Amino acid sequence: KMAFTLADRVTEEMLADKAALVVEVVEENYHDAPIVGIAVVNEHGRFFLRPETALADPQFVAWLGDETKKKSMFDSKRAAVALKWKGIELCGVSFDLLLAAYLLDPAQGVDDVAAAAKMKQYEAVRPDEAVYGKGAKRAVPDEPVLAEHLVRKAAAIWELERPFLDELRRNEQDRLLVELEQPLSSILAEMEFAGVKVDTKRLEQMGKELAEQLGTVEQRIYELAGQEFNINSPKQLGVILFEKLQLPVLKKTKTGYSTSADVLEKLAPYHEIVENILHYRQLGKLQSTYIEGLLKVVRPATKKVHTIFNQALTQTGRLSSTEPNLQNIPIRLEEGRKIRQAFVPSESDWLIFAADYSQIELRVLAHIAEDDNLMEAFRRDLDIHTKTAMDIFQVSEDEVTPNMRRQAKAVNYGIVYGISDYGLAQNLNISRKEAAEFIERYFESFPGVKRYMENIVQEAKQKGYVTTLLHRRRYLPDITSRNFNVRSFAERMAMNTPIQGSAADIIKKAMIDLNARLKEERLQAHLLLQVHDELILEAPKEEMERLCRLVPEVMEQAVTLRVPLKVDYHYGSTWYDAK
DNA sequence: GCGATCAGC
DNA sequence: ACGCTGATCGC
Ligand SMILES: Nc1nc(=O)c2ncn([C@H]3C[C@H](N)[C@@H](COP(=O)(O)OP(=O)(O)OP(=O)(O)O)O3)c2[nH]1
Ligand SMILES: [Ca+2]
Repeated sequence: KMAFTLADRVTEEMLADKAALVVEVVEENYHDAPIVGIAVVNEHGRFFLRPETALADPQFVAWLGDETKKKSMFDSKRAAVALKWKGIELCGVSFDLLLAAYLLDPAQGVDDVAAAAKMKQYEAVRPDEAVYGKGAKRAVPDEPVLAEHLVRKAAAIWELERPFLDELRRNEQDRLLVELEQPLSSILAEMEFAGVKVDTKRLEQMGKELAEQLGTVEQRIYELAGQEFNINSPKQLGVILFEKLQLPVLKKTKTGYSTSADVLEKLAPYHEIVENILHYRQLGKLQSTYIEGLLKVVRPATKKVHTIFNQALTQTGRLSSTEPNLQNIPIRLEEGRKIRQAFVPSESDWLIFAADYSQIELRVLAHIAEDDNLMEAFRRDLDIHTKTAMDIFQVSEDEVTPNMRRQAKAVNYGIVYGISDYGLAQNLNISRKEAAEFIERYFESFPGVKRYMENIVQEAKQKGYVTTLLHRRRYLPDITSRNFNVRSFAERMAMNTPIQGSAADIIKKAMIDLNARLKEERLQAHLLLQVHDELILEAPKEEMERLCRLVPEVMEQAVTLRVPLKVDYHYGSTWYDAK
């Protein structure tokens, strides 16, 4: 139906200085994945190229790497990384339809060209699922079917760039796309392709020692329960605890008794088996997710793991990290924190450098709410979690433990994000009147925060959405829902999204600024990971002293707020030691 | 596949 | 009955 040239060779008219480009990678994980076809649409026509002809053509490779030849794409990071695995550099991406649709409305869940095209009543293209299938039936179709699908995707991108840019302009988001998300996409592509080196011998020895400790705790549980059972079975466990041992039923799920960690903590005074259960799960969590699961995805020839940072997924603008998730490696408990000893620099005599913001979301809140007391607190560089811990667990600053501060952090962030007296009472194991009066005291000390809570909800009802500092957007249609519970969830999103999202905006700009400074200084230091408010790098030891001065300054100066931004930093021979 | 659960931010 | 995620597991 749609006309195009099924090209046997690369011609000069395929290499214009503006074009829609499709470099199709069907496998969900695009690391070291096959490129199944290429399509180009420009002023001269529409073209399909087999990858073996295009990617071995010296003129096509040069065109791909020429920053002055502008390309419009969908999910350009997927193409850039897959091309890096083919030894080919992609430059000149000036428009990414995936990131443009994400900024316009993250709730659409746009994951292919067809979904983005439907936002502008363009339907001359099929969904990728319709072409490739699902599950064990997923397959690359016959070449004429594949070629037309890629051509139609490129033609869609070619037609949709201007209407998408027009609406982004109206939303004050065109700079958010062109100067933040698209430059970040190339940085993430470099981070993903570089990967993180894994000490595979240390990890396997940890796995062997962990299997022995799992057996000891497992036998102890059976000894305490009288019999043997599947401890990981939600049914069988609830039978032992709440039917055989007759422990109180504090909480139910849609499927039966709840055995979540908070419930098990409250059942500790009744039977010592529940503390062994918690220890068992924590060991099994490390074994299944952070030892076995990590070894599954290590590339054996390089001992590197290559995560994928999903840049167009979260509703607040944060990133997510998949296969493996390198944003939830344990750190709170020492037994789990040792996992980070297996994350090592990719070269000898290099080191891991870690730098994280201190209380960025509360500092963002102070700036946005213009709360006099909260701004004064951060202008003094007060540790507000520690101050809250002093005020919760009635001690002084020298007596605050890591656990008390860990718990005070959830109260500081819980309160500002609409925790109820019920939720606060359940978290601190205190009476509900006491939690209600603590929340009341909090908002009397910070009345500007309370005003912002009320104002941002009214702003959301009037405009239909909320925004971040760099004009990210999230629509909240449920904010005017007649169902109280549905409306309450939307109101807490209006409270939280501008703050979490602004913190995501700030660290994203910090990564762009940092990347530019690193190249300016001609340093070998490069980014490895982002963990929401935290940047992880590796570099030669000869660069550590310069990095200690460069990285915190870049992160602290990414934006200028009414309060200072504060960055802590550490380095060491492993990720574990970088703290 | 989903809901529970738990690791992080 | 604070927010945002992803992986694993048993059902
Ligand atoms: N609703 C909500 N509940 C939370 O329990 C919670 N936890 C962390 N976050 C957000 C706010 C932090 N600003 C940001 C960095 O998460 P982070 O752990 O580093 O918090 P913070 O910097 O203050 O403590 P720190 O000084 O030891 O570094 O992630 C949360 N939001
Ligand atoms: Ca932090």
